[PDB]
Amino acid sequence: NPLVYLDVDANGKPLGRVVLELKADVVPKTAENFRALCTGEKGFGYKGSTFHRVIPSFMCQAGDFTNHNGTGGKSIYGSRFPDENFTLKHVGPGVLSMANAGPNTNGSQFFICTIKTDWLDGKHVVFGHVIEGMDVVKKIESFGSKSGRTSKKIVITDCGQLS
Repeated sequence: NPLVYLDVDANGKPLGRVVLELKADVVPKTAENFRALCTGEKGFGYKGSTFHRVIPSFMCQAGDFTNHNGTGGKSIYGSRFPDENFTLKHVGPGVLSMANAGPNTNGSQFFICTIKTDWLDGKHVVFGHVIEGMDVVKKIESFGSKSGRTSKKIVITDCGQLS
């Protein structure tokens, strides 16, 4: 399975690196979309964009590199893409899953859970998990709020593929 990284800062101060394993063995199409958006190999992707909605005891959401507010993004497939499967569950902190606006509306937005979000099982496609840097995710979470507005600007300053 591919390993990818997000290097994250808050108001220009590095928080550290999040390493994500992408479950290409279970959701290859969804994993590949995220992988390519981390490398930027199609000319666009996550680098320089933000965690735009962060809610403590819920999740940290990112990937809206077009509108920066939870309405945008772009997949590698030329359109919103179907939910590949709902095999993997939102079992706990560190789960990596696709944001959406209903069934079969995957783009580029994604989230990292900070709790078991079992009420999202069967609604959002889980496709990976944090293997290093959960403490960075907890730091991101600490800048969240009830509304999801962040108290510092949380930026993916670099991202890419490790292996």
